[PDB]
Amino acid sequence: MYQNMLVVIDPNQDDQPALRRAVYLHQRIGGKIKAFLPIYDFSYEMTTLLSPDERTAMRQGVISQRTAWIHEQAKYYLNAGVPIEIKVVWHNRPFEAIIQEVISGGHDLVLKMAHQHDRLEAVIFTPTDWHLLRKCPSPVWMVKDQPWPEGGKALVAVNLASEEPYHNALNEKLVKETIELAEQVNHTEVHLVGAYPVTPIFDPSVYNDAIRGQHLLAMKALRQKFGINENMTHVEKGLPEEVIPDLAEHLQAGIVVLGTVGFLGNTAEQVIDHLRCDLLVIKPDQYQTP
Amino acid sequence: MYQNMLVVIDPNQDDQPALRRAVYLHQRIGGKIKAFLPIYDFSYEMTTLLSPDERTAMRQGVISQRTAWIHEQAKYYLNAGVPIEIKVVWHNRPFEAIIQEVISGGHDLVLKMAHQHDRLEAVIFTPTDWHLLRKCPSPVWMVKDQPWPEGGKALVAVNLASEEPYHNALNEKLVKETIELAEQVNHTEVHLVGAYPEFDPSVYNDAIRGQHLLAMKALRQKFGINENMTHVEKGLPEEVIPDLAEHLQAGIVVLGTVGRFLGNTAEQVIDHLRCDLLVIKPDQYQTP
Ligand SMILES: CCCCCCCCCCCC(=O)CC(=O)O
Ligand SMILES: CCCCCCCCCCCC(=O)CC(=O)O
Repeated sequence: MYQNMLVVIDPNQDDQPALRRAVYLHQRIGGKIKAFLPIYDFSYEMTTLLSPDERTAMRQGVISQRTAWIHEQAKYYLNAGVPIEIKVVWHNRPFEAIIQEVISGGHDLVLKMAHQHDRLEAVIFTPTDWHLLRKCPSPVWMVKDQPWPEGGKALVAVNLASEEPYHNALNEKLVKETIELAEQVNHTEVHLVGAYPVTPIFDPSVYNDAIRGQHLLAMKALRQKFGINENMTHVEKGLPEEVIPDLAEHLQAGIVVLGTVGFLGNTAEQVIDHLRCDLLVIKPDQYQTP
Repeated sequence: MYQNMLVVIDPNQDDQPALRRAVYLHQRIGGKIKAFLPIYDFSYEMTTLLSPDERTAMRQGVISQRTAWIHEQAKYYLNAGVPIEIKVVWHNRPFEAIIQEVISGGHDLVLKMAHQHDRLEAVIFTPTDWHLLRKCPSPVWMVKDQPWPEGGKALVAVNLASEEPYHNALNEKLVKETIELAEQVNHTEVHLVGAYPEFDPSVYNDAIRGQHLLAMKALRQKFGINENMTHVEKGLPEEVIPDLAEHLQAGIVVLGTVGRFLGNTAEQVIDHLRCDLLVIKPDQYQTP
């Protein structure tokens, strides 16, 4: 139950909110913590300049000092007694190194930091962030560099819509892995959100209350196995890429759980891009990464 | 020579800065314009139950609705006589649909819109923007939704540092395709930037920088540019290029990338910039 965390280190700043969040989690749930950082310098392939002696001496010469850096930035935690393993890998293509360390390693979680400049604008993602969000097999927890709202709320977005049988397991996993988590922190404020589209321009009006006929019910099929009753479940219409973020904001939600199976969701990509809170994509298992 | 433009329509707002820029270009360079927009609706995803017929009907009604919508936003350009071609394709994964239309129609340039709130802040890119920036065989012009700097300035970033001759071919492609274009549009000023990063480092630094001044002076005088507009700095390009670009009054920056997708080396350069972007594939570059 989330007890082997992989923390992605940002080499461009000193504060690592991913690490801090990992520690906060460790204080409530426990597990391992691995400060990971793929590093690289352009100096290593200019072969016309440095023979292998100089270039590899410098290759290890970066790794050592940046490992020292991560130590100097995890020092208070280490001295306080937090079991943090530090590992700096020499790698081009960062996201690749991260995913490989996830698979070889044995990880429950990946915690990376995302930026937010202004209070009510969306969080800023990098290509690396996106690669992880669609290729990383482990549940990815994107942690924004902004403090958690004092009213803690977890939000679960469900693909209620499609009657397909692989979206059902993912739903129940999303909820279950959220309930086993919220209980263990806590707060334990778990909301359930569905989003369905009403088709606007044979009578169209039947399709509408049919779409909603399934949605209200399917949403509630989750709930009575999972005991989340009506008060914090939401079924609204409009576009998911707008329905769930503003909802998350009016709700004062600090995190949202997302599910993707397989670009991987332009339906969900647009959802992510206009988000202003923490993100937890749980790719369901039973999936293999390229 | 960019005379068959593909304009990506943002379906979440009404103003299309990509279209506006495309027209602006059309007035000085000429060519065609194709207003493109990939769309998809969840109803088509509902296998049950809409009988295949009405599902195609609602498909047709969404396509029709967006054709009317895009028509209604370019009419001031259309009635005035701008050859704007509208084509709405039905696709769930937009970047795929865009690249397919690029290769199928053979387009010279793709103009898409990126947001920027604030000055001295970075530009915001979408997943679609990133797929296009690394898989689109044609030059991609990301146009921010902010007015062009009143002092027009163009900047070209080259991988001078690493010696291999296809990065050289790509370099001069960048250069030629930037000046021959600025020349025909607004006579803007095209700058060129390099970035550079027994035991003894002190020799290594001045060996690399000795190299950069080499290659920069090798490039510049084939293109008849002045040393007054060549710049070579040390530090990381992902930090070097934006500070210069803002200090230089740059409105756009031309980038050179080869697939084997785009390295993190330049990806970081892209995420941190605050002006228009023009990514150029070496050609031919083959999209999967
Ligand atoms: C589905 C997620 C349910 C658990 C949410 C985790 C709560 C995190 C609280 C963060 C508190 C902080 O602001 C960190 C700190 O003070 O160092
Ligand atoms: C490499 C590209 C260099 C060519 C310069 C392009 C100039 C475009 C300036 C846009 C002028 C406007 O401000 C008109 C508008 O509102 O779109």
